Amino acid sequence: QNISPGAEPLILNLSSNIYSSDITQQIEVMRWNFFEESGIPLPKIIVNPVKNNDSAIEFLLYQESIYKDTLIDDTVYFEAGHAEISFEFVQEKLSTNSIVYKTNKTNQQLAHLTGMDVYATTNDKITFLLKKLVLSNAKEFIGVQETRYLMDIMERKYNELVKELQRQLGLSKIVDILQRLVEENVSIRDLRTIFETLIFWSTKEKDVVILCEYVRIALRRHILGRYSVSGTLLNVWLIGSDIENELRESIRQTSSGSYLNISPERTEQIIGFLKNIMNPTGNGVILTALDIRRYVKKMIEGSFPSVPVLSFQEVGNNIELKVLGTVNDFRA
Amino acid sequence: QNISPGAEPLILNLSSNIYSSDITQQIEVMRWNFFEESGIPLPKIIVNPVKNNDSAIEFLLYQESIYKDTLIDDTVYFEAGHAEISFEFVQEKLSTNSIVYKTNKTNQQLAHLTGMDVYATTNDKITFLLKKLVLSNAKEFIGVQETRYLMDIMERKYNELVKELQRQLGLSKIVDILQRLVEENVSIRDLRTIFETLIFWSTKEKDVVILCEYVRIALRRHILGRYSVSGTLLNVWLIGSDIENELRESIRQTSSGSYLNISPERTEQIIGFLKNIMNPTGNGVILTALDIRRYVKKMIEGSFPSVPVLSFQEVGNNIELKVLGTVNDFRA
Repeated sequence: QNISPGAEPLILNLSSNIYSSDITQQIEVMRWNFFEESGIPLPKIIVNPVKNNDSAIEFLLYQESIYKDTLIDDTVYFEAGHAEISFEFVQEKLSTNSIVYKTNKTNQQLAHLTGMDVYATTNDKITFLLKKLVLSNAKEFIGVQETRYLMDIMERKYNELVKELQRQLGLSKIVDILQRLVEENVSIRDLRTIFETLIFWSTKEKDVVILCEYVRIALRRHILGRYSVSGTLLNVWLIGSDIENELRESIRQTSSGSYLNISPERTEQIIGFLKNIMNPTGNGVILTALDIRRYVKKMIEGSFPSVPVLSFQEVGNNIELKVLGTVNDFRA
Repeated sequence: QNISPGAEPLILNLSSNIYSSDITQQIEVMRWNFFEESGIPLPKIIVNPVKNNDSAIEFLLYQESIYKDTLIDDTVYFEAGHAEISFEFVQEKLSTNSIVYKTNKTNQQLAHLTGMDVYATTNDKITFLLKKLVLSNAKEFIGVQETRYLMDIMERKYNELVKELQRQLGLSKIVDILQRLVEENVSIRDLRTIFETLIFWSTKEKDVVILCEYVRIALRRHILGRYSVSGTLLNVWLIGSDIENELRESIRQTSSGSYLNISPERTEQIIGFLKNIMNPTGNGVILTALDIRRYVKKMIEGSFPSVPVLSFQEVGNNIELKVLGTVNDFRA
């Protein structure tokens, strides 16, 4: 009777039809990869090799189900992004907006013409899909224990900076900022730059937006790295005064959508224009001079979250940039 | 899974095609040289002798790539600065503005007519290029741990001064100043002069610019040494009232470019005039009476960062100085 997990853990209802310790190991791989990848450790997901699943695999977020389906390895998930990608590789949306390239497992001869290495098989699909779900479902993980833990971690790196931040900014300040930074899925693997930044900057600035924008600027090299395909910023498109015109001007201190939003019509019209997407493939980059980039993120949350963003103030300074165009219009 | 480096280290993706412990040793040499050279210790760069690099060498700044290329020792990097230097010795710019004299490795007979000792071979190129990249990429390293460390270091030298500074100015004050001083790559090997200076001066003055200018004056002998080639200040050129006229006058308390900048046109015009560079070789020295020398540094960041600067208030007092000229004009 005395069942005492307190908050419940992360559980994966893997079909027993598959199950191997290999998966358990793959999770360990994924977990540290997350540490590597984004600089963020992952709690262990418990494998639950449900005895009779018909290859159904279900993930439970302590324990809300997030995802179900029958993993039949007759399809693969091939996110090469290659020009050959077509219906043959259906680009399915996950709730996280990870895009899942469902391909015919037997169309590998096409995959062969490109990065066939991501032609996910049973085990890769589990791993990849999980990444596309759980790592993809970022920010959720950045809670208080996690942050404090991360602030205990790296004692050896200072520890005075670590402590100054504790002594001057405090966890609420820090947690807020980190939570905001992970929105762009910034890989925090150099937490210290953020800290080095913040201990000076945040003691002066109280604006949580600039306090992450400034930081993004400090981390600009990373950010550029995230999108500098082939050594230059890739697919860069400009959005400007169209928004400034009403929305900058109608900045209200109210943090709501109303912070900027004039009316849903302004928003709807902007989205209409967004349908005339600057990037027809969605492969970035919304370059714009906004601290209120957050709101353009909202602009693309409806319905094109797949497009990465960058503020103009974050622009690679004299960095070769592939400007491809501007919106034909976002004025109305 | 529990991968716990915290902030990631400095890694050099050296081709295995080269690799020898000699390089590891050379790094140790470079590291203390940096200590000697600039008075600043260097963290160790980890050698990563990538198995199959085609002599590609890539440096990762925890771990942002900074630099890649194929190190083929068929070229050398000869920064003699000699009059013979020509296309035969292509003076390539690194992002740091270190200039890299790519020469034909087989044109050593020209190098022979001058300081052939810097005709960098595989190992020297690695070392030299790294210096031209990493030491060249100064200031980044001057963080909190580093500063505090340096302020623990030399306990034996006072320790009261060290402590007074801790007790009166504090790390933010000190760190700021040090970070500014390293902008001119001042060799801090006599940190105590700075400290001896600051404990009095900074307790009165709150201007971070003068608080480094004053210090530069205190360190004037060094500074003169940096550029007193052949016993006199070399290639000295004067820039004056041209700037004072609008920019001193349009000092705003705003710390932005606008602190001085009238308009980008003023800036652009000044740069235009800068194209009519006072020193046709770029070999210094911008002599001018400015605390706002920082802004002339910005003036030459676009696009001639290679030229060293000196404020008039920092001028060698009755020190033989090779005045060669003035700008023909920076008035507009």
